[PDB]
Formats: sequence, structure tokens, C-alpha cells
Amino acid sequence: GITGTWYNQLGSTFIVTAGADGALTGTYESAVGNAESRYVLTGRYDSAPATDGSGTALGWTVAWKNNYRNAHSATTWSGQYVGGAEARINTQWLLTSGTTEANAWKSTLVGHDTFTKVK
Amino acid sequence: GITGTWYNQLGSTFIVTAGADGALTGTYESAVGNAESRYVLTGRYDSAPATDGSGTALGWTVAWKNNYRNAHSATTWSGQYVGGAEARINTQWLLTSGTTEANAWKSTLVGHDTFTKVK
Amino acid sequence: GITGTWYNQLGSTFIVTAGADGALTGTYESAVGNAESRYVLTGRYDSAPATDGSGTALGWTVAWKNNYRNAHSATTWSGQYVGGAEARINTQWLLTSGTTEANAWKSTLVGHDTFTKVK
Amino acid sequence: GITGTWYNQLGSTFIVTAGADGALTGTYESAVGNAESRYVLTGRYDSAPATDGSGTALGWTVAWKNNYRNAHSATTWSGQYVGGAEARINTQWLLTSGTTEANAWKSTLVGHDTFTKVK
Repeated sequence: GITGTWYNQLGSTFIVTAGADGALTGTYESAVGNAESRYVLTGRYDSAPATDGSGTALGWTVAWKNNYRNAHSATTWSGQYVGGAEARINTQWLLTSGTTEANAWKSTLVGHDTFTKVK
Repeated sequence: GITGTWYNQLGSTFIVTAGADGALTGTYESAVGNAESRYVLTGRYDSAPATDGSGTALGWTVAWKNNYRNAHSATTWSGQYVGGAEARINTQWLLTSGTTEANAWKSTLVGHDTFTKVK
Repeated sequence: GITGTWYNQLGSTFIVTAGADGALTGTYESAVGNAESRYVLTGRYDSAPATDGSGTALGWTVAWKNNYRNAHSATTWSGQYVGGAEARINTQWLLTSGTTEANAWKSTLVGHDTFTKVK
Repeated sequence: GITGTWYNQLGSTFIVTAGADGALTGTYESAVGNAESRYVLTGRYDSAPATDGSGTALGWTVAWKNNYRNAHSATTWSGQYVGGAEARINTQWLLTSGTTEANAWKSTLVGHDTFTKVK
């Protein structure tokens, strides 16, 4: 049930497709990265998660480059998909903007974003 | 110069291939996640980084599962590739193990790993 | 308005006192660290935040040692206090358990905890 | 052996005093936060760490405000002190700048800083 279209609390939509081998592909839009543009996402997840009831570990990388804009930065999400009546993707993300060696200390951000299927 | 075989300070080898579209593919081995096994990695990077001299924003996801072992966890690296006389990949990473809703607060780890081409 | 008693979404209570010099003192309880025990907290904040409307940069650390239990770990919170009709403390935290040099890669956790005044 | 004057890889000096109760006090200087200014630090650590050989859990908060400069920011270090022939403090830090609700996603930074006693 991981495949689908997901939305975060800031409105950023997360269209994702899961493969049987554990692949993860999709797109990203809506502000937080860049205002209105498509960004290609790719990551991985485990195809055989625990059967006792537990979040499905997954993650994906989105580098903000496309045919229009390029912020020289990538946010790489890492969380687990919690199934149930309402599907949830609670993730922690690290936006790493490409900086010089002097500014490399302030290059990487960190945060959290929770994704739901309804919006 | 981003494509190649990379090693972290703990000995974990990071074989990576970069595509012209910004794709990032490879494998991960050597202990830190699991002792001796191949793990598929996929991520992204910007194909047109800044020309003034700056790290190339990149990232990759590795869900720790293969044909042999499955730790129900995904380790997700996010950093920038710094070129020069010696190539360097300074990254922050978030290993998110799949846990229950009760243990979801202790699911995600954070760290750093720097990758060089020589070992 | 930063001083008070705060609660996170997991029920952990955050009693805090702010000083005019920017000091931050209080206690921490309720499960997430240890089941039922008082833990001393100390941190800092800026006593002259921006007047245009912005979160107040604050942070604190709690090391789980007391007269009863000792987990050899510290979670060190860093966030900003957002004032308004409902007071909010949105924080990111890093639980660093004391490990050996071999396990030092898995020592530090990361997460988020939001604190409100009502519970 | 935790009390002393510590230096990170980027020249930032970390003068710290530890108390028997587990307290932690000191100052911070040298660029990364602000170019040349004193910044008050206070934190905590466990006074009874493991005796089998392991890092001593510690943390501290520094809010960049003083009598001269105020960046409305706090970097809140969380790491363990590793003793031995050379004393080491390997820490992860989260710099949270006080931002508005719109910019609150890009408020918190993440990184690492290792502190040694020699410089």
C-alpha cells in the first residue's frame, strides 16, 4: 500500500511508485523545495517488512534540478510507512545544499515531514 | 568525477554510477549496516552544479535488504561531492529502522560519513 | 511566555523556567526518556528575539541520570518557541547514548517533539 | 577528564567546566557561530558513566546572543566524550534559527563537530 499519491502537512505532494525489487520512483512538487515544479524522486524500501505490525522502512532522494529550476540542493527523506485505516509516511529529511568548503558547515538542513494519502 | 568507488572512514565501500539525467546507482557493503553483503543503492544529484566551485548536491537511499539479510531498515545519505586533488563525499545520513508506533520515536538514527576514493 | 509547563505529543511533560540572562532550567518526565522519573534540564535562549514575529531560538539538554535511574544517554533539544493564542515549542532533538568506539556510529538518534502548554 | 578547553576541526574553542551533579558550563568563540565573540554555554552530562569503557553522554546549548551580537539562533550540541590518550568529544549539533511559521521548515540545521583538547 506504499505506492500512491502522498501529501505532507505543508501541501507538498509525493507521488510514488513501489517496485517488487524494493525500488521507489515518483515525483515531487508544491513549494517547500521550489514553488511550482516537478522534481524526480528515487529511493528504496524493503519488500519484506516485519509481519508483526511495524512501519515499512523506506527513503528517497530528490535533487532539485529539472528542465526549469536548479537550487543546487537535495533533500533525502528517510522514514517508515505505517499502514492501517489511514496510510501514513512519517519521515525525517536532510536538505543538503551544495556549498563551498567554507560554508560546508551550514550546508545540510534537517527536519521532519509526515505524508498522508488524503488532501 | 562523482562516479567511482568510494570508501568511508569505517571501511564501508560505496560503488556508485552517475547518469547524465542526474540518476545515481550503485551498491553498498562492508559492516556498518550488515557485516558482509551487497546492498542496492539509488539516489540523485544535480547534473549542472555551480561553476564557481562548490560541492555537488547528492544523496542516495539504501534499504538494508538483499537476497540474504533484511534488517528492516533504510540508511539514507545526503551530502555534497567536493572535487579537487582528492575527491571527497561529506554526507549526513539517517538510518530509519522500521518500528511500531510505540517505538517510532527511536526509529531514526543520525550520523555522518565521509567518503574518499582511496583505500 | 516561554516559561511554564509544556507537554509533547507523547505525553512527556516539560517544566521550564526562563531567566532574564537567557538561561533555561527545569525538569523532564513521562516515559520517552525513562518511564517515571524526574530529570534535570538546562539550556539557553535569546532574551531579545526578533520583534517582527518569529520563533524564539531556544534549546536545552537532558542527560538521563538522577538519584534512581541512569541510561547513559542525553537528548539535547533545539527548536524555537512560537507565541500566539496557543503557545508552541517545535523542537528537534538528538538522543546520544554513550557507546564504545565500535558502536559510536549508532550512538546518536534524531527526532522531533512539539510542546504545547495544554494537557 | 571532561573539564577543559576543547577545539573543533574548524578552530571553534569550547571552554567547558563540569560539575559533580552533572552540570556543564562554559563559553564558545571562534567564527562558526559568530566571528569573534563570547557565547555562554550550559549543558548536562552523566556523572556516573559506564565503567566498561564507553563515551560519556553529554550535551550543551549555546544561543548566539551576548552583549554585542544576537543571531537569534541556537546550536545545541549532543555527543559523547571519549577518553583515552587523546581526549575527544564527538558531537552532533542542531542549529535552530528563529524563523517565522512560513520559514520554520528551513529553521534547523544539522551537522557534526569533533572537539579535541590540543590546538
